[PDB]
Order: sequence, then structure tokens, then C-alpha cells
Amino acid sequence: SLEVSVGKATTIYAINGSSILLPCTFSSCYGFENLYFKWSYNNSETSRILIDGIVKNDKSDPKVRVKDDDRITLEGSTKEKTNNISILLSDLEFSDTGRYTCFVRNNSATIFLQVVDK
Amino acid sequence: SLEVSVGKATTIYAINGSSILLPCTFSSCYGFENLYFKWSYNNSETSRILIDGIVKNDKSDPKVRVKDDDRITLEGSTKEKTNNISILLSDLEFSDTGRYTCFVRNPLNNSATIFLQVVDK
Repeated sequence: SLEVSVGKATTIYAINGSSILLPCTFSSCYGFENLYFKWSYNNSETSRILIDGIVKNDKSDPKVRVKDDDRITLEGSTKEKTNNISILLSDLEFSDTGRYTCFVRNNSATIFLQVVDK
Repeated sequence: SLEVSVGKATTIYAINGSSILLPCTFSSCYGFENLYFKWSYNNSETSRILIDGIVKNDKSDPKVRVKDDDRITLEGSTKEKTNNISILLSDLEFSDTGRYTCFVRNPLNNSATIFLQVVDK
């Protein structure tokens, strides 16, 4: 049915030492089987995988495949209207400032995360 | 096809005296004809209309119907992969801080939310 979005990208400010939710949802007009998704981190120096996973079908919650940061928790859920593959990043440091890309296969969203003191 | 979103809501910080884009896009697997949309401001006693309009079809850019703030410009466009009905709010003041809602109706309905915080810096 009729869906709305604030876009494929946004900027989030988060507090040093705290946690933050990196939001991403997806949808398909023609269903899906074993959908692959991946969260990655980019800054001007380095790039790396954070977590990836599989959404088996439109009635199964996302499941983690590999994870490269213990501070990350998958916070996904599969419901009638929304396929949620958001992640929680805990114990933030200033070095966590950067671009977070969520890639979905069988498109990409971008979170610009800025870690601040207050 | 395959779409991705950062959600139906976000928070945007903007600078006093400047401008800001309030983003919203919509999608319908069933398509649409003469889709109605409305931007409202919600941190008052009663909600204040900002601008509403119509998207005729998947090949026509959004068009303004009524507008209640001359500081607002529709920045919409209709392309193959994206139905954009964002607006630009110029000449920001601190009183512009609040909740912005973008409502869409297909002749069901849905709504996206922008929490705008105006700061001096």
C-alpha cells in the first residue's frame, strides 16, 4: 500500500559514550526470498563491514550472518508493513563518526553519524 | 522493485537565518492518480497547514494547490524511481522549531515526520 519515507539518507547526532540506532527499512512490490543485507562503515581513511545478514522471507525476522563489532546489535523485525534491518551501536567513541551504509540485495541507505560531546 | 528508507521520521538541525530542506518521498506498488499531499506544522495548540498539492500521475511533477507561508518552496519531482514531495523552508527563525508532518492520500493514507530543531550554530 501507500508508503512514505524521509529519504535514503540522513544525519544523526549521537553522544560520546552512549548508544545510537542506525535506521534502515526496505520493501518490495514482488516479495523476496533470502534477501541479503549488509551494514558497512566508511570514513576518509578506512572502510569495513559491520554486520550482514539474511531475511529469509516476508514472515521471518532478519538473522545475523557475520558480525565484526561486538558493540553492534541487530534490531531488525519483519512485519506486515515494514521490513526493519536497523542496528544499535553501543558504547560510542568519537572515532565512530563517519558514514554507515546499509546495502540490500535482491539499493543502499546512508547514515552520516556525528558523535559529539553534548 | 527494491526500495530502501531510513524511516518515516527523522530529526534535522538547522541554522537560524538560513534555509533547510524538509524531505519526503512516497511509493505505491499499486501506482497512483491525483495523489494528495499536505505539509503541516504541529508544535502549536492546533496544527498549522504549510502547503498542500497534487501529484497527477507517475509522470507529472508535484504541483502546489494552496500555500500558507511565503518562506516555503515546493522542491518536488517525479522520476522513475522516486516520487519526491520535499519542501524548502527559508529564512528560519527559532519559532520554526517543531514537528513537521507530511501527509499523503491515494484516492488509503500515510504520514512522515520531521522534527526540526533550529539552532544559532
